[PDB]
Amino acid sequence: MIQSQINRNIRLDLADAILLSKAKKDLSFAEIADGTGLAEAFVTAALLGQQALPADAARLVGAKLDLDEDSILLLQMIPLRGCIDDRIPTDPTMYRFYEMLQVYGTTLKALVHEKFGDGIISAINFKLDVKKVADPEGGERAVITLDGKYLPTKPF
Amino acid sequence: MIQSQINRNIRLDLADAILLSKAKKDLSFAEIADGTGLAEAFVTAALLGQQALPADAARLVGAKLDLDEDSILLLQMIPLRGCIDDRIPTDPTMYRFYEMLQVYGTTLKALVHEKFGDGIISAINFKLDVKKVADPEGGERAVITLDGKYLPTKPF
Amino acid sequence: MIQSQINRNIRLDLADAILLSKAKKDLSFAEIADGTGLAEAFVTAALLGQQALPADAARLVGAKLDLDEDSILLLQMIPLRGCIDDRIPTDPTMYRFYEMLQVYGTTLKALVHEKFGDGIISAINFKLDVKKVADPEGGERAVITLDGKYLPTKPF
Amino acid sequence: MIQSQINRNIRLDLADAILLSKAKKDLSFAEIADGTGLAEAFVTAALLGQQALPADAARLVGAKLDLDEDSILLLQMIPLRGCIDDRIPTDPTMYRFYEMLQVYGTTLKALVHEKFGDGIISAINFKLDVKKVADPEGGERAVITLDGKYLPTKPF
Amino acid sequence: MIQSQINRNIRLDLADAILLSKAKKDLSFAEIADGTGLAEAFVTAALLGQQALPADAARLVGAKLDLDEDSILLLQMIPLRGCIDDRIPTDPTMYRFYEMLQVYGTTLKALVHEKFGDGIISAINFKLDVKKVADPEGGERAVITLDGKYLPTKPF
Amino acid sequence: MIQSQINRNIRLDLADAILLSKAKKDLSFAEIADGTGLAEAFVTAALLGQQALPADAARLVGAKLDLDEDSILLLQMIPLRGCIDDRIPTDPTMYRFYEMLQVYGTTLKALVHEKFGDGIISAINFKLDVKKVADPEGGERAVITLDGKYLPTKPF
Amino acid sequence: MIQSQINRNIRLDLADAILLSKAKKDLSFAEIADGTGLAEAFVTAALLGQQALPADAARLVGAKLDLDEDSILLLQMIPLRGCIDDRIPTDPTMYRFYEMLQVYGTTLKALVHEKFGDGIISAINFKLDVKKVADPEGGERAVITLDGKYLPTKPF
Amino acid sequence: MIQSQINRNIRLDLADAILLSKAKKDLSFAEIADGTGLAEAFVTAALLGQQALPADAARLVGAKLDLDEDSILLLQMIPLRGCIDDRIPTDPTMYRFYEMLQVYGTTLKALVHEKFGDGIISAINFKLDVKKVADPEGGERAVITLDGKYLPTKPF
Amino acid sequence: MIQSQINRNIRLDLADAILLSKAKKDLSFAEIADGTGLAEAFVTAALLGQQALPADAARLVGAKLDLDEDSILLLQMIPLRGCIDDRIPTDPTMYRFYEMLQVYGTTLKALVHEKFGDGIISAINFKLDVKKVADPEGGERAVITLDGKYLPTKPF
Amino acid sequence: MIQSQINRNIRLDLADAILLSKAKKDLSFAEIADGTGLAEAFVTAALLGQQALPADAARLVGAKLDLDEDSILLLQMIPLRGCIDDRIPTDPTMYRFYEMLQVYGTTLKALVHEKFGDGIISAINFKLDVKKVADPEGGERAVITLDGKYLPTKPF
Repeated sequence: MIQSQINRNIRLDLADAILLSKAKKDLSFAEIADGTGLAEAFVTAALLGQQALPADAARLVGAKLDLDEDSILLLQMIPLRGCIDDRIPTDPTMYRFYEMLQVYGTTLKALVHEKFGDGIISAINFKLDVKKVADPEGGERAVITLDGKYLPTKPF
Repeated sequence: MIQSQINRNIRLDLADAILLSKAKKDLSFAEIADGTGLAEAFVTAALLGQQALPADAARLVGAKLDLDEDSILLLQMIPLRGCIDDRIPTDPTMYRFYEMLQVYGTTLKALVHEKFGDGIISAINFKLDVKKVADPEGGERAVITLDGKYLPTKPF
Repeated sequence: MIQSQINRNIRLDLADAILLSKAKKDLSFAEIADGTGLAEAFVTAALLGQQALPADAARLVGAKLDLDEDSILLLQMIPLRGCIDDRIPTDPTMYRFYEMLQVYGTTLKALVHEKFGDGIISAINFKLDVKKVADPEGGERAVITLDGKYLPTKPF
Repeated sequence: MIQSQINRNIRLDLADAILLSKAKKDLSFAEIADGTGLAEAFVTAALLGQQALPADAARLVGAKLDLDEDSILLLQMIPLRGCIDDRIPTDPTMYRFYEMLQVYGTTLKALVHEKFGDGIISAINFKLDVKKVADPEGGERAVITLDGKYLPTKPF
Repeated sequence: MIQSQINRNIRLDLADAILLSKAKKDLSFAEIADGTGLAEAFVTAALLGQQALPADAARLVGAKLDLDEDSILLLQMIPLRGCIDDRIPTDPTMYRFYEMLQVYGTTLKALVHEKFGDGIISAINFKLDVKKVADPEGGERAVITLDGKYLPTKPF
Repeated sequence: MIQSQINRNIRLDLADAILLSKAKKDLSFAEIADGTGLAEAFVTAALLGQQALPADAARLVGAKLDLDEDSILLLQMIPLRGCIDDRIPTDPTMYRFYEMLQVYGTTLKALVHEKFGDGIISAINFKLDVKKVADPEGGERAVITLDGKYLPTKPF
Repeated sequence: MIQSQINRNIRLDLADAILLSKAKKDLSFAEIADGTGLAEAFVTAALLGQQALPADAARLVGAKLDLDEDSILLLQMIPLRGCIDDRIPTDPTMYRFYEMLQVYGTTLKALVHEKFGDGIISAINFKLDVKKVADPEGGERAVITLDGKYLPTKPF
Repeated sequence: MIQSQINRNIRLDLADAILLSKAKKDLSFAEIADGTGLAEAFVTAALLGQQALPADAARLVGAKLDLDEDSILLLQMIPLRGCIDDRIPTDPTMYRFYEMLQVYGTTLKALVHEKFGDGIISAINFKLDVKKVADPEGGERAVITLDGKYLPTKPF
Repeated sequence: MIQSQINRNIRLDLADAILLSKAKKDLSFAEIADGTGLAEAFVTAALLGQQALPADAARLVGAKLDLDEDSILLLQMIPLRGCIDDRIPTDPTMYRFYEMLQVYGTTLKALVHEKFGDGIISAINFKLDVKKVADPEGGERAVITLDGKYLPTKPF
Repeated sequence: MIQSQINRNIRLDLADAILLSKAKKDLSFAEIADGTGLAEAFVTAALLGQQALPADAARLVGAKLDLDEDSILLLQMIPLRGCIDDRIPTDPTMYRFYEMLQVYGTTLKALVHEKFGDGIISAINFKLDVKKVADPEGGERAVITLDGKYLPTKPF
């Protein structure tokens, strides 16, 4: 895939159409990703404009959601990524993950440098997963796993 | 503990002094937290101004770092939280975690509502930890676990 | 119960259409919410794009307002919340509530930590109501009640 | 009082000194306000730079906190109000009150105009209080009451 | 009037249409307001989306401007106020009034507190007028009178 | 006067010192200005860093406030004007004047062009004053007069 | 002319249409302005939404550009001025003029106060022009002349 | 000269000290620049932190202003340029030059492309001059000349 | 070419259409530029709204992408340049180039002044190239060459 | 190295002191880096607070610049990176590199995806250098080479 986007609004408009079709058909993201061979977080992100689907997966989810051919092609385009409207989310569900950075951002930096050295934990060589578990004191919890390659910053 | 701060600069200035002392003694955050019964991420966050230490822990880490009595008291105050200088990090290590929100923020929202319902994953009823693991293709990875309670949004 | 939105403009455009229909029909928010079993602040918030209506309530208000089927479905979707155009309200009525935060925000923090401890008052496990009362000096007052669960912040 | 301030940093620096003295003396805001005849929310706000104390209350809390005469005078000055560092709070405790505005701001506007008419609920002819109540399902809740006069916008 | 708007663009789009019709008919704001019983500044502000007209005045000016019935209804709705595109005006005529705040804003505060006390001068219980007068040195001057109620801030 | 400033903090720090001296001496702005031959709004603005005092007036107010020689010189310097900390006021008293621009800014533009023509009302060839008047319905009002030269915009 | 605009988008949309017509007809700004009796900088600014044309000139340029009747009228309205999309230009050609302000803005202030006194150089009693001259060292230079009246700031 | 700065506050603090010395000595910028062989706008800009002086000129203005050795050296360093506190000036005198860009920025672009072609007018190969002249209508005007090299943009 | 744009959205909308046609036709940017005699970076920038194509190249790429006559004309107009949506990129691929400025921006300034003197490296007299090279440790690297003329800042 | 910083001002204050000593000693960055075995861009960046020096190079440059022991230790700490004061540079020399991104950022994205695929060019596994060459048309040019590892974005 050598084709890429420069205006996020094209794929975000498509995302809105996908969400409408998905709601009318009573489909879940887990159902849509099933059979693609790809993780639900990756497929969902592609539907929402933040990843590119391989052609086979694009045709499959296109069949499930009754998408037209321009849409199936758009899902294969490399996106102009960035899902937040204006830098800081307003939505409470999204905001909690930003607050996590406001409270723990320097702790994550400190502990990364302590355990790995100078450098970064990759957001590119990167997997994420959302797992629902029981809360042992009542209710439910989400265990969200961020799994990224350590890339060292070395002198030259 | 009923005492709280309203100006983050007081505790962040203390954090800079702590970091200098820690560098001069060749201490790690794992060693500073050792013997507190508290997770390294929680003790580190407190040192960096983002949590309150119980009195027993504030005296333990305060002895290790050779802190004066006013500083050991400050560490026990409830902070004015927010570690990012101006909303979006400039530091590459910190920025990568913001970038995962730009790429996956709407996917996190979508999968939380799918698995749990309307509501949020808490940043308060919340734990995190950082683990180093080997990458089978060579090198190292960080597995960062965000573990938060689901709190529902219900009609009233 | 698992479908959600990522672009607030869809539900906010629907809100504008609802307000036009509401004005044409000379309806109040109290009357629209009547018979839903739900509080007027919750139903109003849903009409304005900030909550999800259960199906029976969506169908009832949809009948009152002569909404089409796509609109009745939209009202049941979990919203991308955030009603303020650009972070700070321009509208005087809305701005006074922001001004209360500018004057009393640190006092609210200080008194919450004094009476409850470290942690937050929830905006999720949360009820709001607006009541009109007599001003004992002449005129009228609004008594606005913010009723939120205390969630503690404890070491881990 | 005809004297007023134009730079919030003077009173906010004083607030930081007050908070340290209060912490060293193991004092609550409730007992600092005790004996003033003034509500805890009002006295607390004055300490934090957001209200002016009358001279008798300023002398009383100044004695409790071992404040010098310049500081006791400063507490009587009419402040340059605004407690939020940079428009949107970073602190989770403070942020939840901003989030209430992002979710319910337009509902508050709508219900105010429905019950009272065109105009505003005053942030000046205004008082607030924080009460702790038991949650029947377990835990505690804060009932925060915002009590403001309705001021109409009338044609002229 | 109990109906209100939440999206300023509806009434501001109407204002643009009003302005085009007004220019085609070679009408002034003084003549549009003539016969309404209302001050030109109030009627003008309503046309520009910043006030609500009573039903009688709405039908009068709507006849003068050939507005459709939806538009005459819209002029009666309580607006989402805020006429500045993005917080600070770009237009020189409007900017000069902002500049008077940058130069005299703290003087206005100081003199209000000196003559009246703690509190505010209202923007709600408030009237505005613009008068043209001859300058004795040649040319003309605008005398703009801001007439607002004093609302005191007192302890509670 | 040919000397001018480029960093507003110098004169604003002096204003803070002036305000403390003024409070300790129980002085009003009206009595500080008495004997200068200059309007209270102009002298007050100069003390607050927004105008330059003529030498005789600078020496008179410097004697009343017991200012040092460098301070009396600074008051004569042409300032780097701009009294608002960060573009929009946080203080309620100051904010109300910004709110009058948000509500009436386009009405002021429209009526200026109607009565005078294209161009501006000057903030430079400009006088302002604040008058206290009784409200016939009870209480007090501020009548604030903005008196500016019309400067026309003509083709070239 | 007593008619004015409040939303720059109306005239800026017209400017885009004018520029398309101008491109299709292979016209220059110099020849559009020829026959108007007005300077090319003034007519060009009017086409671009930043000045109002007299009726005769609006009819003339409207004939050259094949403009409809509403467009010819809009060109005669007093604009809502402000040509920069979002405060600071992105375009390199426009940005250089902003950079001259970042480098020389305080020098312009200093030299204006030195030569003239307290006050401003007008942007209203103002004209500019652009001239091409040969660079003796090779190539070409632009000599851009800004010509504004000095307006003094005097005590009152 | 190969030494350069990265933090504008160092040279801007020096500028404030220069301004104080200049005021105490009753010197003008034209007087200070006399004998340097350099234009008053260039020398003034250097004093204000926006240009670097050659060694001989730095020593000369240092004598005139009684500057210490570190200050004379600082004036020779290549600056971190940018004189505006926060992107848009608040000061009326400097704001007018920004307004000149808001009104004429797109006209300057259009006329530069018409007279020269694609490319820019330089802010680097660039001279600035401020001239006081008589206003034939009465009073005084500033003729400010911006003289920049045209640099073309051509395909490669 | 003397025609220029002032609204970037027109050429950016054209870019979106070009990218769709390119994707449907399975074309690369290298293929589109082949035969123009122009560098792939220059032609690609023109397609994306950031350069102007000569007429011959516009017709050639227009035939390849099946563009209408209005589009082929638009590609020849001088653009309103600026490809970033809102100042800082959200897309990871473009963000990395912004991060190189956050890490090395002051080093680039320092080394430019050391090697060349006071002045700039041009973004106008400027060439850009992207090359793929093998990494001898495995994988691939991009070597991106920025080639700009040094323009000196000299006294005048 | 496991010690890291959280407040950039510490290392940036050290950078200012380094620059003063460097200027007093008439040192260049090339000769400060001589004998460290490290590229001049890397050593310069460390001095300016954006990289960490190994112990040997820290002692070696610290001797050349006559740094105390706390400073030599600081240079070895992992920095809080980010050299731009407020997101967009004001300085012309650094602004040009930002402008390169405003003109070519989307072209860099497009060509990276075409030559490499989905993913990024690393700013971490990354080196840069600045070379001075002759301009064959006359003058001098900078050739700035950005050399970064391609990191692919792959489905998971």
